Amino acid sequence: NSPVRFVKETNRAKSPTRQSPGAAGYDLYSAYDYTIPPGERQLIKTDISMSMPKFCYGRIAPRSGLSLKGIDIGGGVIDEDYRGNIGVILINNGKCTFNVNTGDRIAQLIYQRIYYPELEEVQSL
Amino acid sequence: PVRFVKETNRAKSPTRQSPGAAGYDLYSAYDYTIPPGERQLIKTDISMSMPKFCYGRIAPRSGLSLKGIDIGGGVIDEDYRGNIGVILINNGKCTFNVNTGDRIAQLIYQRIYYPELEEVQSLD
Amino acid sequence: PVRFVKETNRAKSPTRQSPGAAGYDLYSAYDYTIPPGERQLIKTDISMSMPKFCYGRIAPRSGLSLKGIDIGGGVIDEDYRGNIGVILINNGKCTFNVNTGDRIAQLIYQRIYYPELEEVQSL
Ligand SMILES: [Cl-]
Repeated sequence: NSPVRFVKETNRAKSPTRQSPGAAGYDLYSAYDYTIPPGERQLIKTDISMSMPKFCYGRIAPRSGLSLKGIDIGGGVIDEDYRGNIGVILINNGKCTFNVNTGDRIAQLIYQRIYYPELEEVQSL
Repeated sequence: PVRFVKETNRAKSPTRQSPGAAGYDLYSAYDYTIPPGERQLIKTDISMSMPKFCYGRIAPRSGLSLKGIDIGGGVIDEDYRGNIGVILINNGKCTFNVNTGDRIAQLIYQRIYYPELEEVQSLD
Repeated sequence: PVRFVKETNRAKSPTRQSPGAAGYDLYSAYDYTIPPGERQLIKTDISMSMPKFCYGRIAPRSGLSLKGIDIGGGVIDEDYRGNIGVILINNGKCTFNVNTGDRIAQLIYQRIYYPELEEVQSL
């Protein structure tokens, strides 16, 4: 249980942070400026890449404030071996246009602990 | 032992019905009416002191999901000590009614990890 | 070790793609058609024994998510012993086709906790 290394791809990226010592996840921020109209989704870029911890995955989880405004998360499974610019799919299920500015908090990345079992085909259980 | 508090007598204590259930059932404490394409914050009138290296996920019941009732948000932080609400998204075509005492979700205590983040020049 | 059963020959063994993959790939055992703004329970014809202190999350493939396809429900409990279903929701603008054998989701074995609850008067 050592440090998770992350790379800022550009000067626009903000280091992920936990609000509080008991916060579930690390907050992710838009590196660019977007307009999402009602009934549309947009992949938002963080310009962050990280080497993910072992036996875990990163859940791109919703911030509750944005969810009460009708902003949900699409996809959001960051694999252990994924090394690219992390992106967040924001779904505007609200009634009017939602603006994403550079620096805006858009989601929380939770390091969810997972198992990698062997699968064995059987006749019955 | 996770301690919990009822804000009112209207709160139902979260239930666990079998050893192989993913978590605990959450129940509405109030009456609600959610029109099609609209979301509503359902108050459970339960607050709790959450265990270490976990978050509580407000997770969907399959039966409601199958009716087009999805879960908004739902990340209960370890140090969230307020009234637990369930954002129900009515993605069906009919008005969805929530009565006091109705099962609305399952709370799942999800084991997580809190790494230190160290910025580096490059990974690989 | 997890034991799984193919209910029909139309079922495909769940596989991980890479050693660092989060979930095991789930496939449609049948043909489906999903209208925009509608959902569909997809049958995998795979039933399995879930590990202890765990639940399977039916999680999205990010590629389908970019096309507007999302996952409904998806909590596979430890004592669920039936055909694993996948609720795909078509939140795109056009009809969605599912062909027998298509990759529809991934299953993530998510470690959980079964704590005791105790009512108190304050925290
Ligand atoms: Cl999850």
